[PDB]
Parts: sequence; C-alpha cells; structure tokens
Amino acid sequence: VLSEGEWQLVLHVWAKVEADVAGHGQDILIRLFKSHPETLEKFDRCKHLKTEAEMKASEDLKKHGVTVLTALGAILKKKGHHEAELKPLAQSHATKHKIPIKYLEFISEAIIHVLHSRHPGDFGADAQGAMNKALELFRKDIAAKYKELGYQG
Ligand code: HEM
Ligand SMILES: O=C1C=CC(=O)N1c1ccc(O)cc1
Repeated sequence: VLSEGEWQLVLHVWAKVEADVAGHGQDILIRLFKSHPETLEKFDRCKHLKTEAEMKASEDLKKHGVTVLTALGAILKKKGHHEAELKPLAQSHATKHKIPIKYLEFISEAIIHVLHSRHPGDFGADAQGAMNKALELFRKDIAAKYKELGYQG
C-alpha cells in the first residue's frame, strides 16, 4: 500500500504530465520502442515506424500515448482503489492485445525515464520511489486479473 504522502508525490508529478499529455505520451512510447524494439510488433500499423522522426510525426502514435496516459492517470488518482478502472484494461490487454507483464515493466521504465528527463526538480528520489511503488501496485493488480481471465503472461 502507498502512504498518503507517497500518493501526493505521484499526483504532484502527474499534474506536470497533464500540462502536455501528448508530448509526454510520445516520448514514453518512443523510449519504449527504442529500448525494447520487439514491442513495436504488438500493433500492425506500427511496423511502418522506422525512424524517431516518423514516430514523432505520427498522429496515430500521439493518440495512442494520450490514451495510455489518460487511463493510467485515472487509475493513479484512485490511490489504489482502482478495481473498476483496472478490470476493463486487464480484459483487453490479456485477451485481445496480449501484452505480457514484462512489457508493462518496460513501459513503466519508460514512464520513469521521461518523468525524470522532463521534471528532475519534481522527480527526485522520494518522488521516483513513490511512482515506482504506484506502478508496481498497478502491475501486481493487473497480473492478478490476467490470471483470473486465464492469461499467464
Ligand atoms: C501503462 C500501461 C498501459 C495502459 C494504461 C494502456 C492503456 C490502453 C488503453 C486505454 C487502450 C484503448 C482501450 C483498450 O483496448 O484497452 C489501449 C490499447 C492498446 N494497447 Fe495499451 N496500455 C498500456 C500498455 C500497453 C503496452 C506496453 C502495449 C504494447 C507493448 C499496449 C498495446 C496496446 C494495443 C495494441 C492497443 C490497441 C491499439 C489500437 O487499436 O489502436 N498497451 N491501451
Ligand atoms: O503496440 C504498439 C506498437 C506501437 C504502438 O503505438 N503500440 C501501442 C502501445 C501502447 C498502446 O496503449 C497502444 C498502442
């Protein structure tokens, strides 16, 4: 469980992300695809992205990144009470997109990299620790739901 202070650090930095959801979403997905290129194979329209500049110019990539950050933001604002928000995400990610927990670890690392790149002054050790605990709780709860739906990935 997170402390109230740890939640407040997570939501403080999240309010910075919300100043430019699209740009943060682009940088997070570009970092994910650069660091772990196998992840580009999870959506057919993304095999066409061969350069960083094409990734930055893709309206499709930018809209995907806003959808990710919008859903994750709503989950983090529930401060752990996120069953109703997490269930549908687990359903689609386990049964349709087939995203393994290791790929949710990859995108978590990219989220931490971008938040520290853009907001170092508001993302020091305590804030990084709080965000890492919040993303750990997200991945733990989503994996339990994956298993309830019969997906062991
Ligand atoms: C913080 C983690 C993530 C969140 C909150 C998130 C959220 C979402 C949401 C809200 C959608 C649209 C609704 C849906 O189908 O569920 C979506 C679709 C999708 N996600 Fe994720 N996602 C996450 C991580 C990933 C990762 C790591 C991958 C691939 C490696 C991925 C692949 C997909 C695909 C292929 C779709 C459908 C895209 C489309 O049809 O245009 N997701 N995700
Ligand atoms: O799977 C792929 C390949 C490239 C791309 O943009 N995505 C994607 C990632 C996360 C997401 O939520 C939606 C789509």
